[PDB]
Amino acid sequence: SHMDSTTIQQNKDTLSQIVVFPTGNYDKNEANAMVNRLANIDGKYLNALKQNNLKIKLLSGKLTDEKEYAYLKGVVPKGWEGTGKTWDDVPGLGGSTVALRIGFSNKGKGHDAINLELHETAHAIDHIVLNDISKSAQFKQIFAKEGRSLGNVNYLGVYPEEFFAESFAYYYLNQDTNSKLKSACPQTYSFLQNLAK
Ligand SMILES: [Zn+2]
Repeated sequence: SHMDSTTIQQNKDTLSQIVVFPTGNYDKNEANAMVNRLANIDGKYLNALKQNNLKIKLLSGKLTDEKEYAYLKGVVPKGWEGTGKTWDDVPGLGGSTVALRIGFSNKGKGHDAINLELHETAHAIDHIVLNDISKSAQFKQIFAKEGRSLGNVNYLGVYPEEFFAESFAYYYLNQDTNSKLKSACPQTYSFLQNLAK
């Protein structure tokens, strides 16, 4: 804990080669803050994303106003049936790509994650780096036991890919969320610790 500056330096170096900033207007300080939070992710994962030419696209407006996500206009996200909401209303996505609306990091800004950028980037790490580890037999057993223990039982507790992404965000956001994950989901915590060891 005496050389965190070096890990941040390396991870921000990596992120400067992954993050793409948008045309048009946004809060530059908040975009910088999002990158700073991403810099807590283990550098091995960040460098694996970089090798795969994954770009983390920060957006100045709605997700579906980007040409590459216009196919989601009017579409209801998985698990959002009955809400009257669509992807037009959702500030981030992760998987084969990552796209994130600047300013919408905190829980409740159109999404349910503890932190937008960490949750969405976790989806990309799951898919691109870890070969869909959230669907592995090992993770299935952990999810069967612990998958409701971050709440949102009808969403996180039903979709292992979402429980993986949310647990990853708790692990990496700050010391408080990291400790909360250890207490609530000890096997998931140990699983994530060992992946990065
Ligand atoms: Zn998600």
